[PDB]
Amino acid sequence: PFQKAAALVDLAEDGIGLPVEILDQSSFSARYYFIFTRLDLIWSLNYFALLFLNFFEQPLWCEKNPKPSCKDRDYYYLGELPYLTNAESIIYEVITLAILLVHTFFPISYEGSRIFWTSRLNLVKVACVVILFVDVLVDFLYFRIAPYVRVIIFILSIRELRDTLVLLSGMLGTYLNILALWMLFLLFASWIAFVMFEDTQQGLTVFTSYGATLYQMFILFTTSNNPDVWIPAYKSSRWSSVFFVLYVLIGVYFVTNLILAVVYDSFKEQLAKQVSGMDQMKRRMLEKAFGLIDSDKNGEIDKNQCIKLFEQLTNYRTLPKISKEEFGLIFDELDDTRDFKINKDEFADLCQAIALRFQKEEVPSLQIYHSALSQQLRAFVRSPNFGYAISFILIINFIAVVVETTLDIEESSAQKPWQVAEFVFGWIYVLEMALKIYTYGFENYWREGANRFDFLVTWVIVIGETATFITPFSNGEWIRYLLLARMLRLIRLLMNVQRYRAFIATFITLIPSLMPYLGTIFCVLCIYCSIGVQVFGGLGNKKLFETELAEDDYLLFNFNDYPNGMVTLFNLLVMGNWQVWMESYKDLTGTWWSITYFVSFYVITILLLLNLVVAFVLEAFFTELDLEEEEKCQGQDSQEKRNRRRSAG
Amino acid sequence: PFQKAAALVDLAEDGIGLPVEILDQSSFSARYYFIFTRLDLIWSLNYFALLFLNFFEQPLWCEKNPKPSCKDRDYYYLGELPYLTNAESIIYEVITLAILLVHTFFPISYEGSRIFWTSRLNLVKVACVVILFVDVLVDFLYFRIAPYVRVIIFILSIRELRDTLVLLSGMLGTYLNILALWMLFLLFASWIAFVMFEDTQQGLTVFTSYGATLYQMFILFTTSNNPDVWIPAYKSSRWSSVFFVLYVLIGVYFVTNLILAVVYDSFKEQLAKQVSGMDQMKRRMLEKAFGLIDSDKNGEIDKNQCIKLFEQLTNYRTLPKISKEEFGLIFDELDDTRDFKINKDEFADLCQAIALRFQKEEVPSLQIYHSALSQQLRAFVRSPNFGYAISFILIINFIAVVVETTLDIEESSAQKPWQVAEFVFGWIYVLEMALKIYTYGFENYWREGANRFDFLVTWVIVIGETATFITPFSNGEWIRYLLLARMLRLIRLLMNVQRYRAFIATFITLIPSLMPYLGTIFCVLCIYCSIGVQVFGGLGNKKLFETELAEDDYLLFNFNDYPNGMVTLFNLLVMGNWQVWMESYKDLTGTWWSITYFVSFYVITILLLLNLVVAFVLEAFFTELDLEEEEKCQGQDSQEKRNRRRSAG
Ligand SMILES: COc1ccc([C@H]2N[C@H](C(=O)O)Cc3c2[nH]c2ccccc32)cc1CN1CCN(c2ccccc2F)CC1
Ligand SMILES: COc1ccc([C@H]2N[C@H](C(=O)O)Cc3c2[nH]c2ccccc32)cc1CN1CCN(c2ccccc2F)CC1
Ligand SMILES: CCCCCCCCCCCCCCCC(=O)O
Ligand SMILES: CCCCCCCCCCCCCCCC(=O)O
Ligand SMILES: [Ca+2]
Ligand SMILES: [Ca+2]
Ligand SMILES: [Ca+2]
Ligand SMILES: [Ca+2]
Ligand SMILES: [Ca+2]
Ligand SMILES: [Ca+2]
Ligand SMILES: [Ca+2]
Ligand SMILES: [Ca+2]
Ligand SMILES: [Ca+2]
Ligand SMILES: [Ca+2]
Ligand SMILES: [Ca+2]
Ligand SMILES: [Ca+2]
Ligand SMILES: [Ca+2]
Ligand SMILES: [Ca+2]
Repeated sequence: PFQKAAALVDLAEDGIGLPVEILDQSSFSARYYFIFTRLDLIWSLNYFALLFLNFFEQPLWCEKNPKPSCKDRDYYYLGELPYLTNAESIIYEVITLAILLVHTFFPISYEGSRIFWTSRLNLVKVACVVILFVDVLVDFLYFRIAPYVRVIIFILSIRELRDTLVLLSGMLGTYLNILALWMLFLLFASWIAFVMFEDTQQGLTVFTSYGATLYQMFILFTTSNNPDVWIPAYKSSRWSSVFFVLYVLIGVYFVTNLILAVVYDSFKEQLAKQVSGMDQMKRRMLEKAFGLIDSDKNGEIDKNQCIKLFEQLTNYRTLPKISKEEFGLIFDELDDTRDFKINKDEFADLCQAIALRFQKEEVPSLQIYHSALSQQLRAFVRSPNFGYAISFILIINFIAVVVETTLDIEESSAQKPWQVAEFVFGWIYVLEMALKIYTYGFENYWREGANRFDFLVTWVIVIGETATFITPFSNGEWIRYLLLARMLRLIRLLMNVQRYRAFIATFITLIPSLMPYLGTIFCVLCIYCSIGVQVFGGLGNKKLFETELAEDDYLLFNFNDYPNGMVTLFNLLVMGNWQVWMESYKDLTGTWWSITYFVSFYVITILLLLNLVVAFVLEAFFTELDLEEEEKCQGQDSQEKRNRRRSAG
Repeated sequence: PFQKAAALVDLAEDGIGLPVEILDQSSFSARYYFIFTRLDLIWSLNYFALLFLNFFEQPLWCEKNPKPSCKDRDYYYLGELPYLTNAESIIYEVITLAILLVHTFFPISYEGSRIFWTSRLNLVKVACVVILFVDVLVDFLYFRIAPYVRVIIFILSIRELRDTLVLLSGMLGTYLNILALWMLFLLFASWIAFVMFEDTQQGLTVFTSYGATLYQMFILFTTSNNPDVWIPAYKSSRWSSVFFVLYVLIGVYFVTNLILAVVYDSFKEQLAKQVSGMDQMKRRMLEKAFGLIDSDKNGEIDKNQCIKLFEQLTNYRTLPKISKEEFGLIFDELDDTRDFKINKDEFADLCQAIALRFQKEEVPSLQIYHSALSQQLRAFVRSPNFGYAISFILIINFIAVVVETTLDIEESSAQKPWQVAEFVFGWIYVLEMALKIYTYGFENYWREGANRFDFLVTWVIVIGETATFITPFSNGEWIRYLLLARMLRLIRLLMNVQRYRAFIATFITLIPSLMPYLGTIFCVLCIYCSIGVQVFGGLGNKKLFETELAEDDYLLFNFNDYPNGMVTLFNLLVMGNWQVWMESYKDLTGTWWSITYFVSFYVITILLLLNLVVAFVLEAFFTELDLEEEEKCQGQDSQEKRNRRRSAG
């Protein structure tokens, strides 16, 4: 099943779909080289599952500080998740590690042996593998850097995280220098403030002076402690504030902003680099296909040679036109010349143009079946009235749900009937899922993102129903009222309003695209939390806990547990009342060096990654602006002054 | 002193300097129409003083709540500034109002009577004047909206604030709609969270439910109360956090960012509008001058006609070249044609080109004096070695100062000698001021910004010396160690490092340019504070003060006084622990409507003006990037494909 022309057409569709591989030749459908990656996909879904669960091993992982004394699994030094036993832990560690290993050495399948070993990615991946396994054996017989290779093996296990990392690296160098200037602002400012308030009342806050005045000026840099840090000085003199305002201003509006400007520039650049490299890589496939078609090597393809290529592209991928004797006729009209030679570089541009205009990916097959009985249903499902029907069923679902919930707030028993109706609503959706997938096929249905999401939500509902009914309100209310979110697609309605089209459109294109960078910033938290659990086992818990933190101890109710540490790290990441974690923990250890963690976290994530995501969101929104602006034709683009099309048919 | 050609040349220099006036003709230097605005400048400096002091009347203004009972000018309901008496207040109110009035009706001088009255600006300005005066009389005989016209009269008293306001207005419309979408996010989110936690423990925080759950979700939108707001829920269930993270995320990284994106777009647009209009206005002057030169009206200027114009431009404004018989020769070389006709539109482009290249503003005169004795000094001052000498004197000043201060921190009496030396240092600077101004002239010296700043700082030092010595350490230490800032120009040194050139250059171009927008956001605070003093006279002060605020009462140590209210408003503007002011004051009045102030302040300044200043800083930095990039030639720009210069001489 490997037509000669056919190899080429499909490959064109790979260029447009943009799939990535780098194998220079497959000897005679798949052929020897393709079949490996070809069967890698099925393993790729399960692989997905394996890296997610493998990765979640760390939260359910049992803590290291509990293994010694004293009170075992008490609420003292508080925790909240299931934890895990090493007997129950190791079976899973070994399953994840074995399956993982299969996955890591599967590439040699489609790669040269010495090629797989020589590649830096495979050597590093396999290295983390080796560390993981050695530590799993050691663990079996009887634990410090075992999780780190969990998150590190995970970060490069998925490409989209990987290339995001790479994007960071390029802007990292410049980021460091700008950090140097920032640090000179902090040093100098701390100095002048401290010297200003040495013989004054704020000697108590400046008691440690520059070592501490630098600390306080640093937190004031965040504004997290704005009124509180200089309140003794302000009490001493109303004019003292004139400094801090002056200091806060410059710190926040002048410095902290153009920092972001730096990150915006570096990021924008690196993204240009990344998409351009992406373009060379896609063109690699395109030129590959063409080169296959061009047997003679002259660098051009005959009319008779390219006609077939259009035939299998038109039939196989996209709906363009119908070949004819008049085929030849069209060739005569364009130039009234008779060579019929299209270049290697020209053919690619042709195919991309076919992608934007002629392209529109036809269904794959799906049967050994008859079209009649289903055939009724199919045309009726694709009808617009059908979509109207689902719209109205979700509107009627919204009113239904509002009523059920409001009945819970009212507490009347009348909430029960409507709630059962909500379950019936759920069924409609499963039907919609089953019919829709039956009507378009699984591959098309999965092509659109909203349908993938819908599918998965629906299935959360179904498993919720089996569990809920086999298992026997709060048992059901909580589980099913949330999934009202499947009514969320109704928001695309607002795009019809001209004002809100850029906001909702940018938000919807933003929900997936922001995901690589959000995951990037999330792993950072995983590593940081592995660090935290190791370094802060306690909390002097009994005198030092109450002295360290009051209101904050209400906040410092966490960081002795990995989930605890994840949510606490979130609190730091949003930067709300963050310093209480920094100062309190500082005196739980007693050494200022502890604070480095927190100043290491700030710079890496608050001054780098979050600023980055700002740049990403603004850049995406602006792209949207230019797109909608382009749809109403303007900013006319040709090759320099004008294009040499020479008139149409 | 009004040469016919000369009127035109100088006007060209107005185009390049960009001064603004709109008078269509001055009948036969100044002439009838120019002389008015011409003598407006001297009055413009004093006017400056008058709007600043007039404006500062509000802080020194005596409060309205103290006028009734009870305890008069106690520390109870605390205050800290001088306040003012109505006998001492009214003399100044009337002086400011009279001088101001002279200023407001001075334009008819250069304007048509019905023209001045018809202009919207003059009618509004004069209207605020009339309100001010009426209230000053009423005040004399014996107070609510009198200050508002102080800040409003001030905002349009200076152009740069005015056009910034105008810039805001254009983006204001769109800003409102985006605010609508934001408000639907707040409403919907508050709903779903509240329904989620109605039958749960966080019923106490959700006790008032949507009225209050909307409030809490709103503050969580700011992250100002992140850990604290949902701590009871998190205590009830660790999984509760899964909501807030999900909520916080979307609120901060998705929504709050693209809000800024909106402000960035609207602002960038409005700035394009403003600078383009600026360009039409400048070209108005250019075309005016040319039209004057072109007596025949054909629309072009003869060689003999334009030669004179170049002669008085070269002599009067900038150093270009020397006219010759070969003058004619150059004309023959360009085109080997003999018409010598340059168009109205062409002449303008010519003049702008002369600005960038040939232009370089020669000293104005300054004498009835002899050049000999000063003439030594002058060439020596302009020498580069002289600047090196000041550089080294400021370096030696930095070490000197570090030593004095460190002696204060050490507390040794040895701090005294060095400190006296610092005073001698100050004198060097006054010399540098006096010599420099003598060597370049006051107008050139004032042309460069660093020299204006230096001048003023130096003078703070001199008045400090007269006051300090006539008046008799802390008396001197505080007053003179600060002015070490005149050593701050040493930072331009870092621009020599390639990395830091964009940061320091963007920061230095940013210090003045950010000033219009900072002033804009500052007046907002003046109005808001006039509102605050009126609406919050008390603080039930005695039970309600201690109940309302603890730590916060340490923060709610203010807002009963105008200066107090200004610094407190600053604390809100930086958004650090802001909600304590909102909630506490809310129960000092007891009505939720109070909170509107604080939600009115947030949206107007935190979601609009500050986001704006972000846009401004990033945009400025990017402009810098493109400028330095342009200096190393790239991105070659011509009129479309190529320019028709036709070769040089
Ligand atoms: C490296 O050790 C120094 C060099 C200079 C200073 C400043 N102290 C001087 C003083 O006592 O007055 C004035 C001055 C300083 N820095 C300046 C820069 C320019 C001009 C004046 C100064 C402080 C230090 C000590 N610092 C260095 C940084 N430290 C530190 C660094 C990383 C993590 C945690 C930390 F605590 C804390 C202690
Ligand atoms: C105008 O009065 C309303 C309309 C709708 C609601 C929400 N309450 C509903 C409920 O009780 O469950 C659900 C729901 C709401 N809003 C929605 C939007 C879409 C879908 C569901 C909802 C609340 C209110 C009352 N709100 C309106 C706004 N209020 C307010 C406005 C400005 C300043 C100060 C304020 F306190 C506070 C009280
Ligand atoms: C580079 C200049 C920065 C300084 C900014 C000026 C701030 C004004 C300082 C006034 C504080 C007076 C302190 C007196 C304390 C007291 O009276 O006990
Ligand atoms: C649109 C979906 C939003 C919902 C996000 C999911 C958050 C998980 C909710 C779990 C909270 C469980 C509350 C139980 C309280 C208790 O046990 O007393
Ligand atoms: Ca295939
Ligand atoms: Ca283990
Ligand atoms: Ca001391
Ligand atoms: Ca002192
Ligand atoms: Ca060929
Ligand atoms: Ca033709
Ligand atoms: Ca917490
Ligand atoms: Ca003049
Ligand atoms: Ca008054
Ligand atoms: Ca209730
Ligand atoms: Ca319930
Ligand atoms: Ca003429
Ligand atoms: Ca020539
Ligand atoms: Ca305060």
